[PDB]
Amino acid sequence: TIAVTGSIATDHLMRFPGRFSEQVSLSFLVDDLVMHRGGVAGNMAFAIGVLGGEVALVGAAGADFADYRDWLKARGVNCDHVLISETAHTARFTCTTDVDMAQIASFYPGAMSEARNIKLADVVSAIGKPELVIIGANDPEAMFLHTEECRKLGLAFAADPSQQLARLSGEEIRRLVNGAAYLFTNDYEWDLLLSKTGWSEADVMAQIDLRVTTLGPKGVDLVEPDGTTIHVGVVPETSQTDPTGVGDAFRAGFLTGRSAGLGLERSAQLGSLVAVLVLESTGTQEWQWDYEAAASRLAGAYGEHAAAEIVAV
Amino acid sequence: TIAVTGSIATDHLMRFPGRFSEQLVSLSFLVDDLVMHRGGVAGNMAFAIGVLGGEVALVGAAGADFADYRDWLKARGVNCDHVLISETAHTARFTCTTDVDMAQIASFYPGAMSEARNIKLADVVSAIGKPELVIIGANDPEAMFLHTEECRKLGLAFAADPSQQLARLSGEEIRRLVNGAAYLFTNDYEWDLLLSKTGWSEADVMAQIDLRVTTLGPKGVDLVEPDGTTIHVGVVPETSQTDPTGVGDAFRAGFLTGRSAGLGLERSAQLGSLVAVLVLESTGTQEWQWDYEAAASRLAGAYGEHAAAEIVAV
Ligand SMILES: Nc1ncnc2c1c(I)cn2[C@@H]1O[C@H](CO)[C@@H](O)[C@H]1O
Ligand SMILES: Nc1ncnc2c1c(I)cn2[C@@H]1O[C@H](CO)[C@@H](O)[C@H]1O
Ligand SMILES: Nc1ncnc2c1c(I)cn2[C@@H]1O[C@H](CO)[C@@H](O)[C@H]1O
Ligand SMILES: Nc1ncnc2c1c(I)cn2[C@@H]1O[C@H](CO)[C@@H](O)[C@H]1O
Ligand code: NA
Ligand code: NA
Repeated sequence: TIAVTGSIATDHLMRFPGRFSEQVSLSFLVDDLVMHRGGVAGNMAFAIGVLGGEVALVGAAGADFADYRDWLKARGVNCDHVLISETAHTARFTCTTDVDMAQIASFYPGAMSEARNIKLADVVSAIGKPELVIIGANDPEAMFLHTEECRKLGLAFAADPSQQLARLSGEEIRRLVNGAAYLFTNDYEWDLLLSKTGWSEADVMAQIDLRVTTLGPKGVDLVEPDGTTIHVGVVPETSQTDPTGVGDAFRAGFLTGRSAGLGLERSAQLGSLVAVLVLESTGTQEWQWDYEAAASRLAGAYGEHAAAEIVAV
Repeated sequence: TIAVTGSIATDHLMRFPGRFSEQLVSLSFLVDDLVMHRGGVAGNMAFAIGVLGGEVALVGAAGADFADYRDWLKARGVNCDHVLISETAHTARFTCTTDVDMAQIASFYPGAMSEARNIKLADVVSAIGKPELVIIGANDPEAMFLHTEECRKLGLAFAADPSQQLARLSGEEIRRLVNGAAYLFTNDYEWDLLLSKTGWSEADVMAQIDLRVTTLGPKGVDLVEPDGTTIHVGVVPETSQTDPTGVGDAFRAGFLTGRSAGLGLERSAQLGSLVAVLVLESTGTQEWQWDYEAAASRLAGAYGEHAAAEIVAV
């Protein structure tokens, strides 16, 4: 029922056992190199499926996507509407993370550029109207066209530009916001969005139903247009390792909770749990779902009643 | 016969259509090119020496994925008999993004390279005679040290070529790699860093080596003898530069091939300059092509018809 649009990628994740704060010819001797499934839509679809949601992945990959497809389908993700390029290869994200969880990365779009040829009308015709479509980081034209299709067909959507906010222009960003049921960013991305669009906090809130702003170690804010604000602190980490995909994980947990009928605070607590589980894994989809560990850490952070309510659904 | 020790790698080379100088931590570069190529300093130098017609043996550590690389190098005359193939590790991986101004941001995962420390140059000598020259290139640090020590004890002339690993090695580690070298190869930044980290002066270094070779990017190369005798060779000017990866390896290979062919220092450096610009004008370090006529033409344009004729003769 949730249609996740955005990048599908292979992540090449490396660990630099030093600090980027020190330091043109930058060279980092890394002590770990692993290749994992990635892309924001891949990550969010994977998490929603693992959590038991009904989710369809809508993006563009290369012909190398068969194993990824099996991996996602095994966890309930509908991959029928993944466009497979006959010529391009699946996008490649390459990232080096340092001791302080800082990151230096490159992204090669490849097949992602063909997402602009996807029509959400076909997905609707094939599996009904989605209850929510996530307009995630993607081919910029695909992001715009997907948002426009949502506006035209009456589909509720979540604006989730994250990684692509730096590459989109102010007008391109303004075109992605109006009418969104949700706006997802981190706090840096929130400030950058405001600065690039020229909009004020109020200008933005007048156009959306809810602003969700993640705050890294300080948790997340959920802000309604009338100023009503819920702050949810983190599920504190105990073995953080790589911050790649943490935002995707939070969005997936949160939206799965909402789809299950939980309130904003409870859904955000679930999102916080999934986010820390990703933070404590290298790959974005390398985390494991343990019901008991989930209940325990949720209870430790938010209370037994909150944990019980969350794990019930 | 030249024995090239150093890294064997797969290079993942990307092009950023912007300037790192502007983005100057959560750096993200949208790149418009991504290609995977054969690399490693020893791979590159051995490949270039083989393409130029030299007798060259590659001595390094790769993973079990090395079969196609092995065929690629053997097809160019390279002896790969003494490449150690790790039973468990994978071939090292270099990942690099180059911007519009040829600046680079890169990561290097050693992997199987770490096992080079298990290689005995005594076996290479026993198998193919004493090498004319052993290149101690960027490698597993312990392998670099042990290779230099084995050259010293077996009486093999060697070239200190630490380049990329100079930042990793400590001052004492660097000092242990220099004494007795027939050649010291660095670029100018690496030269200054070597001096600062070892605490040695220019004179301290020159007292221990037979020749200093310092590349200068667009300003060419200096070849400096211990008595101060200096040859400066300007570049073969580029016309389609694209990626600077492997340019130093290419220069070293052309230069040493010229020396092995009996050319003087200036002529050998002119040949090295040619190979270096050909690599600069290719993406991968071994993606360049040897064209005899284009070589003669650009050599002549840069250095004179007689110099070009002398070089291309050998
Ligand atoms: N510019 C982009 N456009 C689309 N997707 C992007 C990027 C970048 I920068 C990284 N990624 C993907 O985001 C995931 C982590 O959130 C990772 O899995 C990674 O693949
Ligand atoms: N649950 C947690 N507990 C403690 N710190 C957290 C988290 C989470 I989710 C994120 N972080 C910090 O925020 C950045 C990545 O989002 C990184 O800087 C990371 O350290
Ligand atoms: N630290 C290192 N140790 C050994 N080899 C290294 C590095 C680094 I940084 C890059 N390379 C290799 O050098 C080649 C270009 O000269 C490229 O082909 C690349 O594979
Ligand atoms: N043959 C040439 N003609 C002009 N410039 C050259 C060369 C060569 I070999 C190197 N360079 C300069 O060095 C940088 C890469 O090392 C390059 O980015 C460039 O600044
Ligand atoms: Na992660
Ligand atoms: Na190159």
